[PDB]
Amino acid sequence: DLLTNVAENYVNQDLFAGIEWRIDQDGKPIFQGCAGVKDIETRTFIPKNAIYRIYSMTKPIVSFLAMMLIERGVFRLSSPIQNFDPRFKSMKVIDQHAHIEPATALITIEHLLTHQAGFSYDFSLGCPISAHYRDAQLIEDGGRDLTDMMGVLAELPLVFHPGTQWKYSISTDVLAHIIECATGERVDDLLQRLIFDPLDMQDTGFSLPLDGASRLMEVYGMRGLPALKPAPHVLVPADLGSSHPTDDPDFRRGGHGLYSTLDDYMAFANMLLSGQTPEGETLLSPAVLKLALAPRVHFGARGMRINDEPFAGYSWNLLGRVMTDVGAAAYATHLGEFGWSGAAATYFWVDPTKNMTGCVMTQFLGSQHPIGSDMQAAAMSML
Amino acid sequence: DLLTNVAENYVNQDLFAGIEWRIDQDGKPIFQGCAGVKDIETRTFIPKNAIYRIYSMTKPIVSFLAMMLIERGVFRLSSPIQNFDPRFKSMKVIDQHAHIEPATALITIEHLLTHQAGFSYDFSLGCPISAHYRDAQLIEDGGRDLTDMMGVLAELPLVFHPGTQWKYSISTDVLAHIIECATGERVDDLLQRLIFDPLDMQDTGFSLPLDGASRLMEVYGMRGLPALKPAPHVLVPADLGSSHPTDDPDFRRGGHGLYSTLDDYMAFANMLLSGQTPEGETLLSPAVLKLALAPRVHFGARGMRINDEPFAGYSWNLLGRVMTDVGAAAYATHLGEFGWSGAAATYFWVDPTKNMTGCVMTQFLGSQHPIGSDMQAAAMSML
Amino acid sequence: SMPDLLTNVAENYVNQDLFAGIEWRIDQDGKPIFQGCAGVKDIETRTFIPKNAIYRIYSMTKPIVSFLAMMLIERGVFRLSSPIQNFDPRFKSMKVIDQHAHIEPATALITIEHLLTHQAGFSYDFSLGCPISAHYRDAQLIEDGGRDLTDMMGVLAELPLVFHPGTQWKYSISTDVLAHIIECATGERVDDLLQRLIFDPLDMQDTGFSLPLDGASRLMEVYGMGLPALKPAPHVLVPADLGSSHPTDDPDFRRGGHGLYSTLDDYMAFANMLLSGQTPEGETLLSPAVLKLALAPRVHFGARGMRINDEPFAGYSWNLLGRVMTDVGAAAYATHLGEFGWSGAAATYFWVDPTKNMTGCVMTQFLGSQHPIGSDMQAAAMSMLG
Repeated sequence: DLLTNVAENYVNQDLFAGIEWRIDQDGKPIFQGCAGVKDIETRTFIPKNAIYRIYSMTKPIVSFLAMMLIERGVFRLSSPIQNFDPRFKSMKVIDQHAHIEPATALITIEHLLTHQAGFSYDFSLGCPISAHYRDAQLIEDGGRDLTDMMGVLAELPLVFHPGTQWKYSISTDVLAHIIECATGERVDDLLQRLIFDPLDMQDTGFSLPLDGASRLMEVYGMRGLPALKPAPHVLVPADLGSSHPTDDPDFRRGGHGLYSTLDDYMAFANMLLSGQTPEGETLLSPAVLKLALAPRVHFGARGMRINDEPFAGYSWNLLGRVMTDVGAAAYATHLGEFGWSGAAATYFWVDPTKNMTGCVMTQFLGSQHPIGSDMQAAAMSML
Repeated sequence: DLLTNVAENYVNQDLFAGIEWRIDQDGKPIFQGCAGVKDIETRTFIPKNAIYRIYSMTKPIVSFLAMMLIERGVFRLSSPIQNFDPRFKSMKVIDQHAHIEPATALITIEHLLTHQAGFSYDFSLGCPISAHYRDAQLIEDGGRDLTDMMGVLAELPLVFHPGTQWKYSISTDVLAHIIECATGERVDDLLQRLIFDPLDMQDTGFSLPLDGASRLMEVYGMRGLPALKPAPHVLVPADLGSSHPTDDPDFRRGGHGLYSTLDDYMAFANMLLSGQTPEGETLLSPAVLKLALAPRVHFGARGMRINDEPFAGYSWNLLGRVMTDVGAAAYATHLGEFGWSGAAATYFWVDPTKNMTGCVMTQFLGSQHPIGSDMQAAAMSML
Repeated sequence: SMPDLLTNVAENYVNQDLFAGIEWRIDQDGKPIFQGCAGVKDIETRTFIPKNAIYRIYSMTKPIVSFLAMMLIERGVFRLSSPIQNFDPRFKSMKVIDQHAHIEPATALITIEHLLTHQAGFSYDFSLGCPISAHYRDAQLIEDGGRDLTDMMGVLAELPLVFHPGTQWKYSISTDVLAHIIECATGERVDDLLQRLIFDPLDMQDTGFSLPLDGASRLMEVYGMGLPALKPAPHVLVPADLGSSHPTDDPDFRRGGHGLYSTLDDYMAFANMLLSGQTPEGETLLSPAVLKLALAPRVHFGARGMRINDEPFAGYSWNLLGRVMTDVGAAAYATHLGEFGWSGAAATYFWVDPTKNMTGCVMTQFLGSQHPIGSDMQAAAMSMLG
């Protein structure tokens, strides 16, 4: 049981407080377990249906919603976002030499899904614009309505011309906002109706369930001025400020902010093998699922990198990473394996060749240890 | 019987003293033979279970051990080696113009396995650093403990920045050393427990078996100042100095130094078809075996070259060569054929499309004749 | 009203225990304007610097042998375009080696011009990281000073070059090859040719490959610390061991790139001559046209600039005799456009500055110096001369 050995070693080395995992094949669990505790302060065991802040594992969910709306004719990949919110007309582009000029291409829905729109992120080290994101408190000010956040973002320059480069970004939040503009509905309501309810994901949302406080896992880690070197990997509770409220009824985002559980996320992951619920209700057609999963952004010498961290052998599709060269991969995988991960070290994968899904839930910000990939590798090796 | 014709012609032309070969399919011998003698001085026949110095056929064995340790979570491909031995912190890089500068990337386990770490080799002709390797007697001083050898090597510059180029190298010795650092065990003990014993390779090791002296094949050839032109290919016994002891209990390396037999090496080769022992015990999972065999280093105009000798149509994986273009190949093969070879002209291959393995054992240093490839070609043509 | 910065530099170097003894002279219009000495002959006994003190000038031999070659060109013995294989067939069918162990036939013939410009593809025994210098060291090309020049050349000729002739620049043993080819072309010895054509006309009575008869007591001690070092040895005044590279009394010892003994006074006679091509009495050693041909910038450098063992010569190009300043805005120390000259491994240095009708030479003996005394003294003189 390599999975247990990895998780237990991580717990025993005081690197993670508590870890849960499940690996399914053909929609049924084949490996599963937990190690550690909910919180090191009281050493409470990991609760039944423990709740995690999934951070950027919000992105494949919101991206999937966008694909559903494309299928239903709300907009299309080539739709210019300015057609839905004119605040995104007349974008400018800044460079590392202080040069600003008008954007020479319009931002599209596809650009948002592929992180080729030119947006950045508040915590991006060395970025020509991230200081201005931090000044604006785009991520920090969680209490600010999504619609208002976007108005502030829209006034800032991009860091390249849309379509011309790749940089992991706040574009998924822009996407959630554009979905609201296009549909006349709220993104949280849309997610509930179109994805969560059909998949019985009753613990997933931007606010805690009413009985959720005792189920919320503690979050650790020291990781907004971007650090020049990682903070020591030590288990001290993280201060989230006002970035991530537990009970704000209007809090909603595209790139982060969801609470979920291992069981709920596995329901989502398993659905991505087919585009159907376990009962056989279609959420997304096979054709649009193929469109969403096909490698869409390919990388040069440096490969795919986020804050200079590598994703070896991965390309980008409309939902997240996709393995396109096993001979370049840094850990066990198969061609076509796809998925994503979150800032607090949550990780999942879908491996179509093996009809396999996997998810690892933990809560550590700024991890110096790739727990998610270590667990995927362990699971792959146990097949 | 093309194999016999090739081997007998080589013996009859006074080019090799003695040659043994075996080709298996589905784990059973289909072609096998021997030609010549153990030694030309006494013309003793090749003994039962004759012992050979396999030189760099040590590398796929130690590389396979590394893959096993990766699977078991000891380290990962992306692990910086300086985390295990800080003597490898702050590496420098030298060029052919006498310029030295700090390395701009850390050496990883993957770099060691792929010969992309920037190390060189003592006998490398024209190398900006090989003179310093020879001065340090890195290969020559076999009596020096691996751990101490590494301390001397660590103080020398690399010949390129890690990850940026390929050069066949002493990196497999570094890998054996880093395995020792990571596990707290000796590499020879690890090989014995994890590979040799499960595969019944009882004649393989860094020292001769107690009854091994009469079974050791004589080594010939004139081939440490790198020669500008090959020495004549003549059968004179080779002087190994103190590079390759027969009975030193602490002698252990990663890139050379093993004694083995035809039968033992075929057990290893056959195992590489599946990752299992003949009984069905898993040594390495199918997933990590795939990761290890996938083409990982691709070559430009000159193709893969070692001391300017070509390996036409071959790419490099984590264990050795792998055939990636039959239309570029210089001798009969199939896509995916893989394996390696040693300095005394030992050679093996594994051909997954044909469930085929082959090994040629002989002892000649500095051969002007590609006996290994000639025998592979003969075997391929006999299918 | 400028103070004597030259004496200050030299005295500071001696007082800091960095150099044992230093002499210098700066001339303008062929007459001394600044001169001095600091320190001693040897720190062991603190014997004073003798009058007419003798120095091993190492590669300050190169401009002298190069000048001889230009005289022989003027006189019709050979030309810049002459293939050297026409004079010594051992240099036919050269090969080229690279850093990837690849060897192939040379695709261009080595010419006299290639030897003078270090574009022939030769290297040097002490070249760090060089694809061939290990073979030079194995062959003891520089170390075996007792081997006749002609015989050393036979050994060198069998080794590969490190680039195709004419295609790159690398400072090299090519000046030794030049001295050898001079002997082949003339049927005379290079030491005899230097004596008759240069030394005697310029009254350089103390310059040659062996010590003068009264030379032993006048020889300055050499200080400083095989396998090229990966970092400089500490700069410390310990006497240097020269092995058998630089004999004092071998009658057949002669080279092109090193090996001469000389004095400050003799070297200044040579340097002053380079302002005009004439002796002080007006004998023409080299016509103005061929002198111009010899001094014109001939090799230009890219990014990285001119480098030897990765040490920079900032703003310098190469002409047929040595360095020439081609961009004062790239220069790392005071100079004028067209300033030229060379230096030796024991930290001897000279320059000629046609814009100021100025010449300067610093003589000292330190191998492996970590302090650029020659350039410091040039900069001082430049600052003193308006």
